[PDB]
Amino acid sequence: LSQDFVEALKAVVGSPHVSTASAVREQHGHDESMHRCQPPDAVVWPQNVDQVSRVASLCYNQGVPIIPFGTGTGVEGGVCAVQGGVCINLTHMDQITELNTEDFSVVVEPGVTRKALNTHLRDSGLWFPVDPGADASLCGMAATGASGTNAVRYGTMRDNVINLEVVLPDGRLLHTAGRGRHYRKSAAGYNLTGLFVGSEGTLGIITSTTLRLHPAPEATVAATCAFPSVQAAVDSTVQILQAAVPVARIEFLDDVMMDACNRHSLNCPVAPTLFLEFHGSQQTLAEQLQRTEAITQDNGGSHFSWAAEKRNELWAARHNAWYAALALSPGSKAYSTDVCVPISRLPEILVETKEEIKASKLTGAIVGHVGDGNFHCILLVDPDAEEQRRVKAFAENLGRRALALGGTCTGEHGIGLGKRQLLQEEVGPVGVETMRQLKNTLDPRGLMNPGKVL
Ligand SMILES: Cc1cc2nc3c(=O)[nH]c(=O)nc-3n(C[C@H](O)[C@H](O)[C@H](O)COP(=O)(O)OP(=O)(O)OC[C@H]3O[C@@H](n4cnc5c(N)ncnc54)[C@H](O)[C@@H]3O)c2cc1C
Ligand SMILES: CC[C@H](C)C(=O)C(=O)O
Ligand SMILES: [Mn+2]
Repeated sequence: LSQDFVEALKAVVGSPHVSTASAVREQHGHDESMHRCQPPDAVVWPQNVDQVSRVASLCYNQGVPIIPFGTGTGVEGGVCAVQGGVCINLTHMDQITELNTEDFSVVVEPGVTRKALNTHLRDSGLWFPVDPGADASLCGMAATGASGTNAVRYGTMRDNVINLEVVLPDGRLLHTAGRGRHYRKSAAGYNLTGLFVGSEGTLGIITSTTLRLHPAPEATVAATCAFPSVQAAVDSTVQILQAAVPVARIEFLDDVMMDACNRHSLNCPVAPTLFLEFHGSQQTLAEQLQRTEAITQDNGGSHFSWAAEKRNELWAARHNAWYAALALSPGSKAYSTDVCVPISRLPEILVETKEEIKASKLTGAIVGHVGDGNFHCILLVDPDAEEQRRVKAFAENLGRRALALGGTCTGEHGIGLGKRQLLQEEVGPVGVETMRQLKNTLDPRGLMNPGKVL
């Protein structure tokens, strides 16, 4: 990367906000995945959208790859600079604006985390529900198409992103639904917002997200329920969903995950467990609990172990399940699977996955959003090239089993570097060419986070 180019970057954002230092680049060359660190040639912190546009235009016209960087909590190598280039850390743009409580909407810049937003909204009676375990950038969550434990009731990022401000690869500024617009529904033209949700930084740089806010629940009850087997817990899950109980949260942990979480945080019985949460009025809760306890009882579930601070403890342990797993073998890294299948096929694949983890030398824990037909296998890897090949082969086989059942290889994490072949199988030749034609019209030179997704 030439000295003239670095000085041009410094001319846009200021000398303090450009770094070519080795350690700074290394810190921005990886996320939380096992994908090997690949340092960008420089890291740049734009201070406003004009600077984002001018950095993008400078890189694009000079043939320099651009890697958008939020909080670096992704798990598929999205920020890995496989072709070098300029990593654009967006987190100094950290303002909440256009809070419209009467309309249930707000605009956030990339440095705003869900934590920061919900802190800002305390006493408003509103909250933002999409809750990945990590303290992630909300714009990063829009970029990956994130979901979380609350999604079964309150929707994913795709459900809750109403508008996006995007700096396109050559620097042009796009407001996907129109500048300043926010509304409940539209048929006006082609929906551009949904194209950029889940684009992972390969179609442009998200510099603000307009989010749907939700009313805080009238009352909240959380509980855990222990089961004799994986089959019993997942059958209960499917039957709760088919009974249309509007559960707020329904999270599965197998016995391995439960023990890991116990050890890293809880003293739940070591068993396949559902973490449950219900929202409503006092009477609406009693109805929901009654119908849900009946279904769990039919499948051998324990009487509910009930959970303010205790509920926060419960969900904090769930949100840290990734780190609880890693702690089973210190020094190791991890790869998460993320398949999502038609709910009626969830019992087969989860039970089969549990059986396949037992039959192998791999250490794996199972956790996730079974209310969506989605789950994660957290596979530990010693950074033992043979173990890492066995983990990667396990992940691909599980992905292909999900595709065989009519499902998808990723419910929320994305494709990044890890699932590019699975995506080709998932949508076929015409799906791939169509996605690539979309990529090519927005990023003709292929400089917008190259090597990812497609
Ligand atoms: C402990 C833990 C728990 C997690 N739990 C969940 C979970 O429940 N659900 C879930 O969906 N994910 C989960 N994640 C994954 C991760 O938190 C999400 O994928 C999150 O959305 C990533 O945001 P980020 O800004 O940290 O991403 P980064 O790693 O910074 O970037 C991710 C990708 O998006 C691109 N990108 C980032 N910001 C922008 C932007 N502003 N514009 C354009 N492209 C951008 C990057 O180029 C990259 O390809 C978890 C991660 C951890 C470590
Ligand atoms: C980082 C992957 C993790 C297992 C996750 O997505 C979750 O906590 O639901
Ligand atoms: Mn998850």
